[PDB]
Amino acid sequence: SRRRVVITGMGMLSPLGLDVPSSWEGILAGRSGIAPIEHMDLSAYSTRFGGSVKGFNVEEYLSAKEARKLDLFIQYGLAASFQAVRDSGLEVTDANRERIGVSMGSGIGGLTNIENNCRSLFEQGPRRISPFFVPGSIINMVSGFLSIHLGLQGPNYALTTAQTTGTHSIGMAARNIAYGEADVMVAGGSEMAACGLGLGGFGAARALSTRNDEPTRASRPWDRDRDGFVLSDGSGALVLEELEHARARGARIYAELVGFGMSGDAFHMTAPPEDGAGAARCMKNALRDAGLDPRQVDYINAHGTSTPAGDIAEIAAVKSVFGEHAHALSMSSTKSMTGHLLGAAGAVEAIFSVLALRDQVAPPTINLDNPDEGCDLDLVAHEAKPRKIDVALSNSFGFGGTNGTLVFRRFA
Amino acid sequence: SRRRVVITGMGMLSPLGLDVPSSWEGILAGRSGIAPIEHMDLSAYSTRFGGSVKGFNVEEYLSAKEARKLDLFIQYGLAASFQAVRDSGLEVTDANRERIGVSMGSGIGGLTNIENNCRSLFEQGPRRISPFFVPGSIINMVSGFLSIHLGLQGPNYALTTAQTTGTHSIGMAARNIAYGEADVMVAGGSEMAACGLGLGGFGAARALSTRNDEPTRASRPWDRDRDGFVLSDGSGALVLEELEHARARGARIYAELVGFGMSGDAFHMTAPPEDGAGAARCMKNALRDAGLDPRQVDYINAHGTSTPAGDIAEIAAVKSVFGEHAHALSMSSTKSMTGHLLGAAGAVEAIFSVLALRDQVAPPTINLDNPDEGCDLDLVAHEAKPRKIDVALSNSFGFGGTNGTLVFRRFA
Ligand SMILES: C[C@H](N)C(=O)Nc1cc(C(F)(F)F)n[nH]1
Repeated sequence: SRRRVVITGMGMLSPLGLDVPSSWEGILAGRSGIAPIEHMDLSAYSTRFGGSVKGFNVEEYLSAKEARKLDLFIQYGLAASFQAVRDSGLEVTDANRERIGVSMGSGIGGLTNIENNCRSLFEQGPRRISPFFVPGSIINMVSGFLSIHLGLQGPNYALTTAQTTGTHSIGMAARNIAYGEADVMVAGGSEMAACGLGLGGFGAARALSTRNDEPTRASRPWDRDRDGFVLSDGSGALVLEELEHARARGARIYAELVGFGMSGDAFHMTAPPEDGAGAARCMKNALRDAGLDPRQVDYINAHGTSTPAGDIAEIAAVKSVFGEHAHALSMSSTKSMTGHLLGAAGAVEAIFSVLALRDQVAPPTINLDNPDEGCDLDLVAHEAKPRKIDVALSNSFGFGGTNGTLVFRRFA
Repeated sequence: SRRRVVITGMGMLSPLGLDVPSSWEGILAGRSGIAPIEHMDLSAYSTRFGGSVKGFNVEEYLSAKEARKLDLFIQYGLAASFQAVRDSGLEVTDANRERIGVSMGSGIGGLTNIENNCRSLFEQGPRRISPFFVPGSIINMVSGFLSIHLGLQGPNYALTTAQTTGTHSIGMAARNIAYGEADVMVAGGSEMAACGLGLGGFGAARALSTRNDEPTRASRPWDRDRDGFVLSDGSGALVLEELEHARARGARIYAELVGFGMSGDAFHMTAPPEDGAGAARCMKNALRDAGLDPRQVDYINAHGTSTPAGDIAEIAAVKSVFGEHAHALSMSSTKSMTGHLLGAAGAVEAIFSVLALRDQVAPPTINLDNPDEGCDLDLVAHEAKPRKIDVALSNSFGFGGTNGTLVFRRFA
């Protein structure tokens, strides 16, 4: 048998806000966090906008000196992680520190730092590279710095599954607890890829929306005029906790994590199969893992990236899995508002799925002005929809055909 | 309930050879794979040598058309993966492809490609960034491309835990199989960090040996004249398989994976604690996972990086875990010959540990002329030691205080 896993703490930086409740208030108001990117010359670039974190103050978390050692994606991951641990109320002690671990990941990691050190190297040679270049840029340093700061001695690792990272991180941390390898895990992801290399790299693949004139309308999942994803920054962290451990200390429980699915498309490096066969297998695996019938699902937080092929693949996958129930559930893309946080997408979207359960409301897909051919599901166009939600899924489908699905259920 | 996991296939690129047998022949012969680096001009750098893969032919494995899109760390990881799958004898079918996954990780990933594209961006503009920059550089694309080429539809992910990556990848892939999430996993790691930013960044930390005038003697684990690690390139991959699945198809079984441990030091971003407390916690976790008496351990493939603090921490940890038995087991660092393959170190060293079991021989720690204060175990100085090996342990320790231990034993 397996132990039950609940969510007792959440933390976030997003284009909508510097914490969970501010972000969530924006989500339910249909607000966009997308704007032209500042303090960066994007003249030569085909995309000049994205989802930036606005007004982040790292000195609320770290000394200026410890912050100078760390790439922005690590700063953002630590901010979300500290928020989540605070929100959980957990007290770390010599009696439990070997049972508390971390799995905070990233899709792309320390591009900003790599960029800034390339500048030093090309202009002046290697002797100007920062001594902290390597430890301050590598993806496992959110887990690393968090464990050092809070004295966590439990499983310490980091996933990097591109746009699926935050979903896999949470799911695998839930397995650690379910199978008795930990009692508490801090899990999620962070990303800051708004650099020449990120906007330039995705731009060279022509993967991004180029709707420079109306950035807030760029991210329009399932709309017939969508023209690719919107690049966004931030972080999400959850405190996962074994149920008896949470009840023993009187934790506030937001929701239960009942299912995790993984699959590989084995199809293409960047594009999903048109029928979303891999996304369907992954959702079916997550529902089997939860012991739930597709008919019990009420709300899906889609991957919903605003790419032509990805959005239509998800509709096909949901129709395949859910059959006569596919129209009864609500499915929305919060990427319509936040843009695509890449490795942090699944982390912030797990939090939005948990809050959909808490508040009994489906967040909107904004900009869904003209649903495309066959996009005839309840996609919660334009405005939040209060409804019964007992079971919420969150899907991530990333480069390499790597899929993840989380299943959350109301706890009582 | 938890299933047993065996090793049925192995694959490798190392500084000693373009496959497993050639690498292992070098290991048992005490041969060094370390030499001045030829692929770039390092005259401005404090370290100008390392463990390169010599004469790698990507067209043994991939079309030159596909190879051109991929960073060397991806090409190396695919080469080792393909070798391991071929060595396993496994045939991928519609009946089993959903039950076969992949977890190939990296510590740093596509730093050469990112550097080269940063040079394009800075010198020429964003329009000269490769369209393949993201899928050809990000760490999950070994798992991704391997799944696409072989049709693996099982769990598809990647770890990035710095110098612990290969050990974590193999251990977690074993748990996937143990817990029923997959019947087969291809797991390991790959690394090619020998670019300006890699050698420059580890050089800026003063972490690397600077023995430029005698590179084969630079890597000298536990030697009083050691002065840091040697940077090395390559890949290890193993096919892990559920025992009854292997038995049912008449697989050749090299060894059984009986134990996996993780722990966090929670001490320092880069420095190991002198007392090796986290490494000891990790080994004890792994031995308890394997249901072993510590006296059963015959051979330890150490992390053995040739750093002052790391090498002595490992002696302290082994003495703390094994007590008087610390004097009966054999422990060696194959990094004395291969150098430090970073995220691939744990993968090649797991293969060396399995071959120690197959051949009943402890590989040497070459260059151990003058063991340092307290370094008074059997460290297999200079020459391979034939001996009884029923149980072999492979340790890895990384930045962020992240520790992993694998326990292998003979299978009859
Ligand atoms: C004393 C040390 N500077 C520290 O920050 N402790 C700390 C932070 C947190 C939380 F909840 F934010 F994660 N708990 N405990």
